[PDB]
Amino acid sequence: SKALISIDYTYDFVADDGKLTAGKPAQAISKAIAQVTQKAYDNGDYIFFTIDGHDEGDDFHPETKLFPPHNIKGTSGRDLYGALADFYQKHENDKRVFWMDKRHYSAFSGTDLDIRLRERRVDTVVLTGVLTDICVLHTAIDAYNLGYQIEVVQSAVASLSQENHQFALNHLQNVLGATIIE
Amino acid sequence: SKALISIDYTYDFVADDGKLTAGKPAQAISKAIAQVTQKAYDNGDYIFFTIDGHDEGDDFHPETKLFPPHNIKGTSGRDLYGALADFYQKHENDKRVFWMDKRHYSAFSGTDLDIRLRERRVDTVVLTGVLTDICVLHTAIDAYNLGYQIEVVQSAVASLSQENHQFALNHLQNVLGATIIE
Amino acid sequence: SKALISIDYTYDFVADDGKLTAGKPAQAISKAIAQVTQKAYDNGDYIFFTIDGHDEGDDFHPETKLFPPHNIKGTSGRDLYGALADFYQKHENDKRVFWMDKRHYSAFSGTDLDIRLRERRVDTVVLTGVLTDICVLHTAIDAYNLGYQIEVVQSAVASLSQENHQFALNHLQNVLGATIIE
Amino acid sequence: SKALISIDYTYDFVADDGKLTAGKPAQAISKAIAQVTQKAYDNGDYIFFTIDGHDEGDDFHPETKLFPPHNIKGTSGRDLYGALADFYQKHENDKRVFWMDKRHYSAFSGTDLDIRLRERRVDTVVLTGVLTDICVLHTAIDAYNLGYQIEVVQSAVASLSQENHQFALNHLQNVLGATII
Ligand SMILES: [Zn+2]
Ligand SMILES: [Zn+2]
Ligand SMILES: [Zn+2]
Ligand SMILES: [Zn+2]
Repeated sequence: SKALISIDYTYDFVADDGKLTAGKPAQAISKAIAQVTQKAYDNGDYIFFTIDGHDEGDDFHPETKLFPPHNIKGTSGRDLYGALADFYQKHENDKRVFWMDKRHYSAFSGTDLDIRLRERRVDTVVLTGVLTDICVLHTAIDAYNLGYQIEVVQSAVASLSQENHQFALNHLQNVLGATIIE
Repeated sequence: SKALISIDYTYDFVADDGKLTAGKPAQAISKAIAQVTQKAYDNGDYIFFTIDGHDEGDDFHPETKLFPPHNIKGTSGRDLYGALADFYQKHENDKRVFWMDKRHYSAFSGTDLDIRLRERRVDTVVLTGVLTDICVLHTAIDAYNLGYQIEVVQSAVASLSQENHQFALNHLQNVLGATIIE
Repeated sequence: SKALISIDYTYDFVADDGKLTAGKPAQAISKAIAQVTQKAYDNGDYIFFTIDGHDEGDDFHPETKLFPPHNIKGTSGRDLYGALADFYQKHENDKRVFWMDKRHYSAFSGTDLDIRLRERRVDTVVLTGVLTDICVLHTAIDAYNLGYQIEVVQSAVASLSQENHQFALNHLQNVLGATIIE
Repeated sequence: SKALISIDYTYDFVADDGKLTAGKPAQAISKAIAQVTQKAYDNGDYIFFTIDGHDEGDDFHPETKLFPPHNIKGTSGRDLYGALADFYQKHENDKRVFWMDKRHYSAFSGTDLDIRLRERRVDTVVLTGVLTDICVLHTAIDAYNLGYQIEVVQSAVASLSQENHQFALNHLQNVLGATII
């Protein structure tokens, strides 16, 4: 059917003292992203938490030259932010809810996301999380190239700047043919 | 060695009468993209022309909902614009120069670009062509996910608007770690 | 949606004078492979001819060291063998019939086969052609990893090595879970 | 730059009591596979343990119709067999030693193996583990399609029969251009 992808909504990307935080704009979607995730689950959708994870002793990651350390495996920075954490805790062992560690921006890159979606004959991915113009955008581009229909929940994605958030939404709708949802 | 990728610099994307033309901004790079391509070749680089091609009777293409017909196989719209066309004519049988038809925005999607690059142990791709924020950007994202170093020649890429061009260059540099060459 | 994959059933792989011919065992399937292809087409299936296309000099292709030149681009060696040639000629412009050049053994590698199948929401591939233990096997393994259901038409696949043919059929059924249609 | 791939050498695939065991033929390479892994690591190679792992009750897995439950995550069935287990324990935290869960036969499918190899500019993979004609073979075919040179250590891979072991070795050498070591 459909799969909701919950991209990088962690303490380090959202919290005031997060190591790579997008801050207020990211915090602003905390209630919405939790609500839409529960709704998707209620609707029978599959839910995939696709979460940046960096190993401590890893000097071969391109990001190391680009950003300070963040989302370190084994640390609290990788905790989900807001009520979304309660959803995951409550449904940790549900067959329809998945946690996938990732190391690139796209949720598809180096993961088994496409495999799990194909097993379930999912034709549509619904994207939520941060940042609209980076991990959301890269995930959508890979989804497009893999032939998925794409929906993006506008009230449940966010970027550092409104300008970049807007560029990303326009690209998603007008280049990738995604449906932007409330 | 390096490979220069020449992305979609065709009549339909560049020329005044092109079916999906980016117009003056695309035309403005015509001399530079030809020069940089010849230089790369003189310097020992492989050259890959990666060009949008639509089969006439193809209603399963995702772009059908978005754009009017363009770059139709067998038509003059797929002709290379400017002096670039003479470079290709002269090297049509050169084992170091390639023409690859593509159907998605990224030059890697559904093509054998990665295979040809890996055969040659290419570690760096040099991106040129149009549009900076779409086919160039998608190609760069795939390249990043595939572990290539990325250079982008600022004078030999163009977008529909300066704003989009700038979003893309910033993303290439700050998100993908690409070297912007001026 | 179903798709029938017609793998390398060409003069060089089948004919008495073919450059890498499997010989009588491959010729033995000529009527069957034509009939099953026509039937699949009559049933509404998509038909994909996935055909080795090589360059003589190519020291960058690992395969060049392993086998004599075969299926060279521009040569009669790439002609389809038997009545399959008439089928292709008659449907050369049919939206449901495709010709795809390939350079590796698998029909998926470096091609846009997965993309075309996903556009059509194909869930099952029907494999025919040669050789059972090389191109058919590699194509099947890729199809399995990409989440396709797989059928193999026993009367329409062949190898030179009958030992290897049986190994392949056993592997297809017992490892990949393919349906061997007999 | 070389990487040794250690494919599926677990209790469930190897031990007498393993849930999907290949039994004696797999047990036979226990000393050789541990030894060669240690040597590769000594030569400066990267070491990747690529290990079948099934989520409990996962009915969407294609193997569900093919094989009995095996290599269940969180169970002792996924323990490495023989001295190889001591290697992993001792080198768990070593930057050059990796553990990757996989669900298809190939070590590349749905994993980040290609990404990690590319980061390190590895051009050659050295294949060990079981079974020669299934997980080893599929990994090799993926490696070939991804442009890697391939070596296969004959004394540290094994199949259910010599016939299949030999089919796979011949395929690796003659079809994929692998070097048999
Ligand atoms: Zn990160
Ligand atoms: Zn187009
Ligand atoms: Zn061939
Ligand atoms: Zn298994």
